[PDB]
Amino acid sequence: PHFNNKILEKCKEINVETVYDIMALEDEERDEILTLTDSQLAQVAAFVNNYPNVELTYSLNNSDSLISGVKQKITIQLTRDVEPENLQVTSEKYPFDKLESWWLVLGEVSKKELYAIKKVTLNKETQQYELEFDTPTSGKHNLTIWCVCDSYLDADKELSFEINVK
Repeated sequence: PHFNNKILEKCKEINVETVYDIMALEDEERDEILTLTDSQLAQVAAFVNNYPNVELTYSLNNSDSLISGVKQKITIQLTRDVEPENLQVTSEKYPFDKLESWWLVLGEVSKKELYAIKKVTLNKETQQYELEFDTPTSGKHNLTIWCVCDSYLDADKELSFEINVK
C-alpha cells in the first residue's frame, strides 16, 4: 500500500527487492524511505505483517519402490513462523473482502501437464495434506510442486525433484 515511484526508487537504490526485505529495514532506513502519514503507514504495517511466509516440505510415501498405473501418494507440508490472527487480505486497489486461499499443484514442466491440485487454507502454524496422482510411464521424470497464493504476488514457493519409475 502507498508505494509510489519515489519510494520504489529509494528501495531499488539500497538493494531492497522483496516484501520480506521491508521487514529487514532498520529504524534508520525506514524513516528515510517510508515518508508517509500514520494512516498510510498503518496499511503498510498491516499488509507486511499479514503477508505470508510459507515453508514448503514434501514427503513422498514410497519413492524408491513404486508401480506404474496404480495411484501414487504424496504428502506436502507447509509451515508458518507464527499462527496468523486472521487470513483476511490487505489490499489498496481491490475494494471487496477476500480471504487467503492457496493451491498445491503437482506437475511436470517438460511435459506441460498437471498431475494433481489441492485448494487449501493455511489456518494453523503447521499443516500437511495428502495428494494422489496417476503414476506416469516408466523412466526419467522431473516433477515439481507449487505452493501458490491467490491473493499475493511473489509469496510463492516450489521444490523440483525426480524419481525412477519401474
